[PDB]
Amino acid sequence: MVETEPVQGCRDFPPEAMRCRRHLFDVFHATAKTFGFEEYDAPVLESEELYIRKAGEEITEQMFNFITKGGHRVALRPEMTPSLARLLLGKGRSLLLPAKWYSIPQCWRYERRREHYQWNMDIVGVKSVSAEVELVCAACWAMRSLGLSSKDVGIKVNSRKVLQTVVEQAGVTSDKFAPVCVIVDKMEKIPREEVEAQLAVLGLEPTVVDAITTTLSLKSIDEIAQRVGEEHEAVKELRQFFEQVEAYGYGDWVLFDASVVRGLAYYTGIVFEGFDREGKFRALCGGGRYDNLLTTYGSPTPIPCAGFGFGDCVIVELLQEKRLLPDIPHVVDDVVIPFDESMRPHALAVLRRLRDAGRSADIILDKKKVVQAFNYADRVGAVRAVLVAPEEWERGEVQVKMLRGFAVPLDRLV
Amino acid sequence: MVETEPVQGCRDFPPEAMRCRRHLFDVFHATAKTFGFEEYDAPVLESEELYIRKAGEEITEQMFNFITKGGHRVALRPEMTPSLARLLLGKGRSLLLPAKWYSIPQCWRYERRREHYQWNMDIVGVKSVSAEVELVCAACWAMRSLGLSSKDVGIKVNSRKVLQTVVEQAGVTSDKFAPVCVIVDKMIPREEVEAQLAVLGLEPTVVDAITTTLSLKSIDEIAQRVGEEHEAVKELRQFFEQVEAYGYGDWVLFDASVVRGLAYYTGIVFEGFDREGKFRALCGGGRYDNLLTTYGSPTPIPCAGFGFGDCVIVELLQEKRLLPDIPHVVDDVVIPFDESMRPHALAVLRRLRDAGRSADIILDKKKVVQAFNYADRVGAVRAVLVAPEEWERGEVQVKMLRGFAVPLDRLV
Ligand SMILES: N[C@@H](Cc1c[nH]c[nH+]1)C(=O)O
Ligand SMILES: N[C@@H](Cc1c[nH]c[nH+]1)C(=O)O
Ligand SMILES: COc1cccnc1
Ligand SMILES: COc1cccnc1
Repeated sequence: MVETEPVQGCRDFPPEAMRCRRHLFDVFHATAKTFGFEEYDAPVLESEELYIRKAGEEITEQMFNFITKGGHRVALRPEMTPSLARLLLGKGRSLLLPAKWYSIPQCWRYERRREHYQWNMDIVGVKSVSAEVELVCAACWAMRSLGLSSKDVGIKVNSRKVLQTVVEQAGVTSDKFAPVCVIVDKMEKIPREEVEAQLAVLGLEPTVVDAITTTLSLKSIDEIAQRVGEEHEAVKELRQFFEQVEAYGYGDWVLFDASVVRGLAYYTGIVFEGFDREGKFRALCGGGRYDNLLTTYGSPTPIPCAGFGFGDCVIVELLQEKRLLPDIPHVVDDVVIPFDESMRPHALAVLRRLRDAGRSADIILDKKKVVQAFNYADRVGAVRAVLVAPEEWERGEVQVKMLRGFAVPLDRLV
Repeated sequence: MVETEPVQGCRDFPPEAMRCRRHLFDVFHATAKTFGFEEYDAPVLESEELYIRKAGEEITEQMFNFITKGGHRVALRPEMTPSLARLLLGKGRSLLLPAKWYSIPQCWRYERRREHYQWNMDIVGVKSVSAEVELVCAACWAMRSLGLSSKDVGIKVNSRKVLQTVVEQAGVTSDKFAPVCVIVDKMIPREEVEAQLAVLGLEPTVVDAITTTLSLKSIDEIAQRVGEEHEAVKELRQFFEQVEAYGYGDWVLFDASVVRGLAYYTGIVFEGFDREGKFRALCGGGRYDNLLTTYGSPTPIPCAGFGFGDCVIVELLQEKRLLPDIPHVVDDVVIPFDESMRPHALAVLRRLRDAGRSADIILDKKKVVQAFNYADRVGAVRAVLVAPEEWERGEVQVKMLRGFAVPLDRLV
């Protein structure tokens, strides 16, 4: 006997599990379409150089990389955003903006799960917070579509610009900002002593660290306004953002949280993450504005961007807890049953007709008695059994039985 | 500037190319559903041990394998069938049979394209040729659905059992049969193939009989050589009788040269081809009744299926002009008259989406005429201008793309 288990930290999807995954992806696709996003894809295998950002980020640290036989430094993508950027740069001026692109890539890591699917939604070429508004509303829409309400989940929202200023006022070179965010993102995962220590090695004195901590604890936008001024870009932008989400009708889903910075180096403005309101699960989704990324890759002109990722594992756990993932059995409209093998040719012609009309239909493939054929029909969740028997056939008819009997002319089947 | 091109032999799918791929996959999915197959998936990364069949097969020879940091021998799958088998074995007796499973995995190779998508359709637990009938009909259905007819394409059909007997009559141990098929599938010059069979260990007389039967042009001529009640004859006849009865007789034909390159096929094999002789095989498959036994199934489990790649079909469809660009479309584009109307425009956008419509809103600041140009560019069916005067009347202004006032409730 061979190894029946999948490779370590990778999931199989037999039909039952695949139906659950399809249920979820159908929502991702349908939400994208509802919101006017266009699908794209790129190779799971990308060049390693694409993820070397040197900011101590977790997803680049835990990158499932290797070397080809020809010596090229490649990686299974740990995220999609750099791929998106590559594609955008490749198009250059031929790309019409604004663009709204989405995908559902499998993404990888190595250290626990080594593999997940991550819905990515990104808006390209929009300077204003309307992009972040749309993105956050998309994420809410998807969760709404899976049966969740604003009682079950929320989206925490912040801007890194508040922190950008505090760092800049202390005198720390702007090069240190991305590392600072990556470290401060660790506040829940490790103790405050551990994070204070990490910022010390980065090269910031205790007074600068104190100001950082203080602003993360600020509980409202007014309290930000007091600290940095009402004219501060972050204040106007966050206000516009909440005003717009409120107007769209998702005010109950969103709130301000000054502790949210995200772990990625490249976010420059508004950032956000989804969470369950019971405090039981890790983040459901996460994203933000990243206006300089394409400039760092060498775009001759700055290109504003914003987007998010929405994983496939935490959401499912939440949905299972809330009892929103009942098994959906397999279904098919018709099961065609030859009375015996001599009727098979006739049964095949019926099967053809049924399928031609857009119905999903099986035919009993092996030899079996009608009662067993009917049992099989019930097992595959057939709505209807179509028995093709000799007496009825000579009258131009079949015998039909609803699952969930009597003669019917062949033309009236469809 | 960073490298904008993808990794060697891998494809990008920006929206235009992705639409084409979606058009194709929608057919694969819709065909599977029409035929009652159930979707499954498995990891692109599988254990290397799963593909070491030692028969000199091309897809195992060209396998994109590597070693993890922890030293485990893994591979990016070159095909799906072994994964399927693993999954089937894992279920064991809890698997209800017959089962009809399908998937659309990306599969890999290393040597030219390193990567393709391959629709897989497999029927499990059906002894009889009805499985192969259904599978072949599924493949025809898919091509029909893409706009192809039996004038454009066909499916060549054969059984390896004919060749199995010829080999067995010559006295060659049954262990040599799979290698023989893998070599004969290469029909490189005849001199090169004759040579390969010689090293496998068959004498010239045994090689001659093989060659002869591959050149036989009809089932009757098979019947003459091996007898009318040889399993292959009865089975092929049943197969054509059933495909004929289903209504796809014009799509299928017999070809004794078709054996396929995979070690594990035991019975009927088939491959799709364009009737102009311009392209490589469109799809390929067959019965493989012993595979699950070789993996250690305590009971033999009959199987049959095929793979249907995503590259050749597209080339064929492009030649036949059956892949026009499908522009992106959206039902509505909501246009704020100016920024002060944005909150109102957002409420309208909400309502439109609530009713199942696809809708954009103009995100950045722009004049109405430019907003309308953008609406046309994204292929909007309708522009909904949200302007102050109309709003005070409980209305918006609507213009069809492909103007006048409308009450807000009548938009949807
Ligand atoms: N790549 C981010 C999500 C994202 C998409 N776009 C912007 N951010 C992540 O993996 O967390
Ligand atoms: N695995 C085969 C196709 C197939 C699927 N099932 C049976 N045959 C191939 O790659 O050519
Ligand atoms: C970042 O890549 C991941 C994360 C979690 C699971 N699998 C892959
Ligand atoms: C078998 O793997 C393949 C085949 C063709 C193209 N790309 C990968």
